[PDB]
Amino acid sequence: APVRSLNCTLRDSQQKSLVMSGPYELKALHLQGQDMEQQVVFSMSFVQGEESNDKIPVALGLKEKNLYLSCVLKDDKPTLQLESVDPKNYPKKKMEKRFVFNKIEINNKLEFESAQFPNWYISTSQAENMPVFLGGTKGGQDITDFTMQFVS
Repeated sequence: APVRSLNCTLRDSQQKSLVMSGPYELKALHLQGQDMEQQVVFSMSFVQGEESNDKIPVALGLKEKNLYLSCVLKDDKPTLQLESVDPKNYPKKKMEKRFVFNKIEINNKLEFESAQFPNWYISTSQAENMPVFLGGTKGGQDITDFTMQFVS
């Protein structure tokens, strides 16, 4: 049947919200009040891939945009990009590997590991207003844990 999707927001474990930073980048900042309308709403699709109780393969699209987070090599490194797609073909159950994240539940938070690049994670910096990036380090300065809020 169709692929199933949920609308959601993400916050990092320091409680920073995610916003657009130009057309193909996201940034994380501290947000509260009227400014919370600026946050990005995701359409999280539940996609084909290796699965376990606590490891669920998803794609992260921007709500009602033909834009997905994806993991590609850039100037030779796993990086996070926003990638355009053909809007008549997406989302789909069998998403290409660069679009797939393993959504991992650990200690009442979530981590999003690249299915394409094991042990690389959606990350934020401790500083305000810096890019969301694909980070090969857990337990350092880079923040790799999030909470999800389910949106109408």
